Amino acid sequence: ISIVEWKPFEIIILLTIFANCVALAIYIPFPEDDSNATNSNLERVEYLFLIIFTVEAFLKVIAYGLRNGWNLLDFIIVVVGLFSAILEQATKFDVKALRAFRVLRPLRLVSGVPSLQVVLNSIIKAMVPLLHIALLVLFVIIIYAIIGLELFMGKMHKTCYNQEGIADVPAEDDPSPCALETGHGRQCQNGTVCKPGWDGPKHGITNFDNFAFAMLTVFQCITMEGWTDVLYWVNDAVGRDWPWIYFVTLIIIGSFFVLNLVLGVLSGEFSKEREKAKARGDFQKLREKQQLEEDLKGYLDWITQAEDIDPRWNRFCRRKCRAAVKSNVFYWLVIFLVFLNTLTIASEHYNQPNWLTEVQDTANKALLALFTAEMLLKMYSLGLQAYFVSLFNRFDCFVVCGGILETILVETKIMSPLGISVLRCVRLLRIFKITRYWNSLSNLVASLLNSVRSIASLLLLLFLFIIIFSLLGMQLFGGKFNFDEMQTRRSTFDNFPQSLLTVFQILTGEDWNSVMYDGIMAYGGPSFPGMLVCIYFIILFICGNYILLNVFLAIAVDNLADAESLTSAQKEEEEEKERKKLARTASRIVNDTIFTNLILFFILLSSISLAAEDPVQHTSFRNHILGNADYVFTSIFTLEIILKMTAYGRNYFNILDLLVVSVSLISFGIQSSAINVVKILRVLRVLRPLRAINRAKGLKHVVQCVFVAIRTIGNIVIVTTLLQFMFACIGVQLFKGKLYTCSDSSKQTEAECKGNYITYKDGEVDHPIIQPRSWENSKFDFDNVLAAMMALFTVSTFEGWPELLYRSIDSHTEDKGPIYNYRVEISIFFIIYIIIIAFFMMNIFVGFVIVTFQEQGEQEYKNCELDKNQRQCVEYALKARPLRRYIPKNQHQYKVWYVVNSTYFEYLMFVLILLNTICLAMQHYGQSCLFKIAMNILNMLFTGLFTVEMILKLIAFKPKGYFSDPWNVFDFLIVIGSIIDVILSETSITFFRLFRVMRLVKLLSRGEGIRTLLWTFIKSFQALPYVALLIVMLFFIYAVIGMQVFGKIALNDTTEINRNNNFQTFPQAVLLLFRCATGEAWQDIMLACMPGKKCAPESETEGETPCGSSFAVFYFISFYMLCAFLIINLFVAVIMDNFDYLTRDWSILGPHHLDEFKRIWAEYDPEAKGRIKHLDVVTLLRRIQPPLGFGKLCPHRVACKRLVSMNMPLNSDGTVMFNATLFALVRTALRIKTEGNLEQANEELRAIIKKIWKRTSMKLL
Ligand SMILES: CC(C)CCC[C@@H](C)[C@H]1CC[C@H]2[C@@H]3CC=C4C[C@@H](O)CC[C@]4(C)[C@H]3CC[C@]12C
Ligand SMILES: CC(C)CCC[C@@H](C)[C@H]1CC[C@H]2[C@@H]3CC=C4C[C@@H](O)CC[C@]4(C)[C@H]3CC[C@]12C
Ligand SMILES: CC(C)CCC[C@@H](C)[C@H]1CC[C@H]2[C@@H]3CC=C4C[C@@H](O)CC[C@]4(C)[C@H]3CC[C@]12C
Ligand SMILES: CC(C)CCC[C@@H](C)[C@H]1CC[C@H]2[C@@H]3CC=C4C[C@@H](O)CC[C@]4(C)[C@H]3CC[C@]12C
Ligand SMILES: CC(C)CCC[C@@H](C)[C@H]1CC[C@H]2[C@@H]3CC=C4C[C@@H](O)CC[C@]4(C)[C@H]3CC[C@]12C
Ligand SMILES: CCOC(=O)C1=C(COCCN)NC(C)=C(C(=O)OC)[C@@H]1c1ccccc1Cl
Ligand SMILES: *[C@@H]1O[C@H](CO)[C@@H](O)[C@H](O)[C@H]1NC(C)=O
Ligand SMILES: [Ca+2]
Repeated sequence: ISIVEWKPFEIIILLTIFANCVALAIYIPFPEDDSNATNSNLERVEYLFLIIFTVEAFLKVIAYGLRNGWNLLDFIIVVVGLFSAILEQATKFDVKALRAFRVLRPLRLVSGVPSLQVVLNSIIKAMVPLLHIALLVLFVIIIYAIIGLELFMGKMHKTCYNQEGIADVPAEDDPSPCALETGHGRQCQNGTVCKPGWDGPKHGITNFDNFAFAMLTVFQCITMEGWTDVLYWVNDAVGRDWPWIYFVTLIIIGSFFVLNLVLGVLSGEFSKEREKAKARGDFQKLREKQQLEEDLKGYLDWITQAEDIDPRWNRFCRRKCRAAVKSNVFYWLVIFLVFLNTLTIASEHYNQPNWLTEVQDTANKALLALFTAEMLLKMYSLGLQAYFVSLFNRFDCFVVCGGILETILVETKIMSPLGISVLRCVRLLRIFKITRYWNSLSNLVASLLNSVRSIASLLLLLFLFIIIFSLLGMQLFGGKFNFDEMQTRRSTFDNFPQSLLTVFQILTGEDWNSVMYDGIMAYGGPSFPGMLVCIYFIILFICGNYILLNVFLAIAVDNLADAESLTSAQKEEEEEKERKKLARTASRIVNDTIFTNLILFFILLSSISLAAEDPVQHTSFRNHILGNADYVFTSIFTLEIILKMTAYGRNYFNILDLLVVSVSLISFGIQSSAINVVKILRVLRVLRPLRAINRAKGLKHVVQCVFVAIRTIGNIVIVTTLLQFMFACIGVQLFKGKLYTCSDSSKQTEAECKGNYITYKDGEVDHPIIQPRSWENSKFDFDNVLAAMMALFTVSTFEGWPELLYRSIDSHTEDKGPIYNYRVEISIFFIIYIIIIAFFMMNIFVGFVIVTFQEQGEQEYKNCELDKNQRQCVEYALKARPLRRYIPKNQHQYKVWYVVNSTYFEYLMFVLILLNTICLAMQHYGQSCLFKIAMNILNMLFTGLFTVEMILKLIAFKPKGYFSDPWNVFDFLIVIGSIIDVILSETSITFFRLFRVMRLVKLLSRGEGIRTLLWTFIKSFQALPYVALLIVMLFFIYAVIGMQVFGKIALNDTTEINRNNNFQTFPQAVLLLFRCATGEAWQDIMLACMPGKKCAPESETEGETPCGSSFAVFYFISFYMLCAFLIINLFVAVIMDNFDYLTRDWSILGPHHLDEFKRIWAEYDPEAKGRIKHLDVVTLLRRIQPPLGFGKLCPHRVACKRLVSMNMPLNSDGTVMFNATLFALVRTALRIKTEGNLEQANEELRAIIKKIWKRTSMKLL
């Protein structure tokens, strides 16, 4: 039977695997044991599949006697399938729920394709460096869960219950936590009473009652999805003073810092893989392919036209054709024609005038005829096949073929695909050829087409992952999202396309918590067995985001690096060609230092001044001080300019200072129409913070760097804008005037949807309510191109995109209402737009920033030998010294010191800290009195033990050596906050019990990997304090502008501008901007800031709803773009600062080995000094790590022979000093040289390396 196992038997089994995957898609999970005929057949087909994968595992089992992971998966799948079938037939715990193993069968499609197995291994092998970040995330989640347990435990269980009973939550359809008259949170007021006893904001799922519930809430907040909801619930529960310190800090630490770490590690790994695969020379094949194609058409056209110069009438037939295409006039004429085609395509809109629809149909045919004629003219003058040779010419040929195909229909339906004339806009991308960077865009496309095979493999593995998780979700939650609620969920797992859409939505991370809550309630509620189903959503989110990162960052980084290398090589070749061609043919106190400062302080004070204004109250005593305080502030800057204007006559920042001061001074007057002009020059007062530039060195540097980066990435921005415009045109064709709906679902026209109709509260037939029928459009529609660009932008931001998707799926016909699930196949448009724009273009932009930062800097060309290990080795050897030990004396201190400095004591206290953390982690809601007393006494016992440790280590280490390790002063401050915590506990303040949790960081700061990673990234963050000052300034400026513009809108609890979210205070405006930067409901806030809102009663006819502004669109879009750009800039700057650690190659010698050697050497020296023992070398050569020193070889051997053979410094037997022997060890480890090269190293170290300050007098020999 070992004969038929290598023939296409293995392809027969592969086809069997594909038909057990197209039978798990056809399956429809019906609610409550329902079925149909297709399922009745699929059972028998699965029986046949089970028979086949059994006698095929038997042959391999009785052929080779289960070791490989894939064959083990085969075996387990087969056995559980047989077990499930047998148990199902016998019973004809849940029986049918054991069929979830059948979704592992598609995982075998990569075991039969090694080409997919290699990319799977490449994706998997990048997980190992991220395990440290995973551990850090776990620790942060645990710490914040315990803090939330200690802060908000069981404080969100009271809602308004009305003053007639406790029937059910008579506070809107979305009840919120409240507080009593003795509380600080939200007050119900009017005919309501804040009565204790209530499930929770999300049916009791979102709260800090338990440690598991707190951990789930913390994870959901860290994923940045629905964290403002939790923050606002906490604000309503306990108050609006100190939950922002919790939630904002959690968001900053666990979402931005962690993302920075992940991006840095992934970029370092990708760079290492690139530098390892470049040695093979894969770039050469791409390099040699471009020049072979450049000379191809350059020689074929030479052959072509030489035939026409002749020796039938081609002399008067061919010269003009090739002299018109290359005339530079045909180029511009074709560009103008394409511009006209774009003009007529983009002029289409809903309810257009009847003349426009005729103009744009006549012009379409005319331009189609013209472009076909031009294509035919070019088709023969440059060879029929040589015309096909070119890249963009293939695009033109395909566009013409498709246009001719779709313009002759004129009888069939759905003419939306006829608008492939929009891809003709890609042909005008030759406008880059006239300008620069055309060799940077076309090189990118060439690299993409060269690597399309790996691109397809990477995109297919992601599709397989999505298919597997969609099948698993269809099995788990299929036909279960059917509860008694009146509204029907749209994101369900009922079908295969619906499951695919739901899994894609969860992968994008938008409203994934809603699907998680739906899945949790489908299995009961917040209970131990029911709520374990959230593991599916957690794993799906984490793994999908990780896979998307590893795919779309690898593609972008590799392709962009290849394109940049191609461009650099091409530039070098052009330089060499044009050089060799030329090498032959030719042959007043304002200039002070303290003043300046004092006035950059005033500038800071002036910036602080206008942030403290009152946005809403026009007249208030606080503004009396501030309004008259700016008067004296403006005088100082007015005096500053006059004192300077005499010195000279002008730069570009004195212009800005003048534009500030003159505007302020004229604004002091104005009078007359003090409504419009004042409201412009009052918001023009946001330029004062910008005066810190040119007055604070470093701010100017970072601003100039950001401007250079903008100028570099403008090409990618332009290409993304072009693609967005094309997709907007396609969407306008698809959904023009189709996204209208009526409040009454029974009317499908505007004329019908008129008058009143009866609604029922919660669908209770006994409670009818009259409401008016209204013909409404979608929030973001596709009526015209401008209305579609913004809808696509909001889709790309992953904000409210499922709502638009499910609104577009129902649309069927212009001017008519929706139909449930009319065109589910239209979701491919949104999927493709998200993949191309929100996933590929964004990662291309980030990789472009990374590459343009990497090719800057390191290209300083430090070509004074000394490659990228030895400079660091030499500087470390120069900057080194023996360390201290402090070995107790008093012969009594030694005993306690030995006790406290052992490893067993350290491990014992680590276990004690773990036990204390576990004790803190089980403070549930509704605990009994015995539990509380036991917890109190256990906390007392732990704090006593830790005081005992502290006393032991003041003695052992003395009161000077204790407060020397910074881990000790932090420990000292922690426990003293626990001793006096018990003092105030028996007779409150919640701040003092948070010190116990903070002690868990000692466990985190014990592994050499996480410690080094965190330390290096923190140092890189500290070393760049202005890249974050840029974000701070942007936030401040936009907060002030929002306060001035939208600061008067009313706080309506049913609108997105309310008590928790508003512009009425600088902290509140900053919090709103932070929430928008996270991207929570920024589109909803923008729509709530549009003009026509009744607003603040405390500001003072014809003004019914006169406030608001149409500036909101630009405000909220520009803020999003600028915030994303600046955050990416900061991330890449930190990554490039820390890039040395991210690409380390730990196998080779590194500074960590030097640190270990120093820590081994430290104990043998009583002081720093530099005096050693001659016999100490015996243990020195044995204690060194073999990669750093020598292995398990005998001491008195060639190791000692070479140690003594080297010319040591002319010292005594043991008076040689530490840096000398360190340099000797580093030079013997690597970069070895023959005798007589000492002077070469001596002269080299004083040229490129830092100054020695004549401190190497004894190190010369
Ligand atoms: C899809 C991959 C990860 C393999 C499948 C693993 C999961 C989906 C499988 C393996 C173990 C299975 C569970 C084993 C036991 C029980 C308890 C029973 O009362 C209901 C079914 C239930 C709850 C099964 C549901 C499906 C299950 C959780
Ligand atoms: C040539 C390309 C790049 C740009 C094309 C711009 C022109 C054709 C487009 C862009 C925005 C369009 C407008 C968008 C919306 C409106 C409002 C309404 O009254 C219908 C027509 C009108 C006024 C459109 C007319 C055509 C329009 C002005
Ligand atoms: C996502 C995959 C790859 C890994 C996670 C496995 C998931 C799907 C498995 C592991 C544990 C499982 C749960 C274990 C126990 C129960 C309780 C039972 O009364 C209903 C099913 C339920 C709630 C299971 C649902 C499926 C489950 C959550
Ligand atoms: C580094 C720089 C940008 C920090 C700037 C901080 C300034 C703008 C912040 C910090 C503290 C803030 C104040 C904190 C509290 C209040 C009380 C509130 O009822 C009105 C606003 C007011 C009076 C704030 C005004 C703005 C303020 C002074
Ligand atoms: C790593 C571990 C030890 C951390 C802490 C987890 C344990 C101790 C936590 C998590 C889940 C918790 C339980 C979950 C639900 C309830 C129901 C409630 O009415 C009484 C407490 C009780 C029974 C909790 C007791 C403590 C508990 C068992
Ligand atoms: C500089 C960041 O701008 C964005 O956040 C973009 C989003 C939203 O960010 C994508 C988050 N996934 N949506 C659209 C479509 C974009 C646009 O209109 O380009 C002009 C920009 C963008 C701009 C330049 C380069 C890339 C991108 Cl993605
Ligand atoms: C704003 O709040 C008031 C207070 O009850 C309410 O009457 C009004 O309807 C709200 N505005 C809107 C648009 O609903
Ligand atoms: Ca969201």
